[PDB]
Amino acid sequence: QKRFYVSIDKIPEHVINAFVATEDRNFWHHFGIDPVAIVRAAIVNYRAGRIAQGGSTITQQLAKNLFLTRERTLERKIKEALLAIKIERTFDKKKIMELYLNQIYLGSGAYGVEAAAQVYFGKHVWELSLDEAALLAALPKAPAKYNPFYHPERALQRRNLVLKRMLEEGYITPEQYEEAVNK
Amino acid sequence: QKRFYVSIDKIPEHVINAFVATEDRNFWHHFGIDPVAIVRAAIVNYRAGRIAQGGSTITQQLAKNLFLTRERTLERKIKEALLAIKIERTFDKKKIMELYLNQIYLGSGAYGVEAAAQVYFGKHVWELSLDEAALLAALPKAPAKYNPFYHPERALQRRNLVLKRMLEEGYITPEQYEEAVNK
Repeated sequence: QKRFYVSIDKIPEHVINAFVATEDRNFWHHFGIDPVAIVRAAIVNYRAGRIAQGGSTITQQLAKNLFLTRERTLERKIKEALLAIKIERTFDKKKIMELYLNQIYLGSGAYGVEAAAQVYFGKHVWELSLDEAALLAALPKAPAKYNPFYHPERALQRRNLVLKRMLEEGYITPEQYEEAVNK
Repeated sequence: QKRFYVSIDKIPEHVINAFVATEDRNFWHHFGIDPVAIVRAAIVNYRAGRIAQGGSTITQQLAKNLFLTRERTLERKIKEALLAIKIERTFDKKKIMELYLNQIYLGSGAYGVEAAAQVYFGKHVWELSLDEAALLAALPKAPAKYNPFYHPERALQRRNLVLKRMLEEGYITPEQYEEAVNK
């Protein structure tokens, strides 16, 4: 799971933005933990079926994956929160983004955006289109549930959802959006 | 402490080698933990005053520095060992080396080789000489004890010690060694 690595400079901005708008819209501004995100995850909590948003920042996700074992207790989330905060104090956002983007499991035995660009589109991460970038960003939350190889229904759906988030965040134009959702 | 970052490709091989020969001679071959190193640290333990070598790999050092708090308990060393092993499974050696080399505290408020190349020699890490590289590698174990700014005695000494390790590891030639130790 250390096959393809790619520096952040060789990663399309559509890809980075796709992941940010989908998983941590604030990423560039917080310190490893996102307060508002936890509260916004809490207000869209009981107001959407006592559960919805994630609250977890990209950094917490990176941390989460730095543990050998895979417990999911409370203190675990905390050890990840502390780790994420130290990580934030040690490396800059572009570096954290880079690491996260290269370690993130994206299903079908693919780790990192490069590996995924290959397994899913036979291309290099830097050859990806907006709609291709959007598809990858839709995987992190659940690679097996949204795997385009056997749940293309849910996959395509969550992909167009990523695209809407990007549009709302201003990462893409209405023109580009209409274009992508139809691919 | 996130000021100057420098990709590993812009880092002199004398620098990398200086750190490897001094802190983790096996770095490129182990899996995050170095068994032999712990045993060799143990045999040169009672045979040198019941204590000497370090046993800690570069990866354990990186891990050690990824904790917000700075405890030094037993389980702490273990959490670092597990972390180091997962890190090893996630990123390749050149990447780990890169991260470690950019986070490592080298005294005088300098973090990373770039920051140090400036604070200590007014140069960029890539402009360093063998004897300059050697000096930095001599800092990690104790920046205040070996700080060239006020312990130039101990500093110069441990610097020539790094140079000997490099020579023994074959990273430099006898010619280069004699040259450097006299700078």
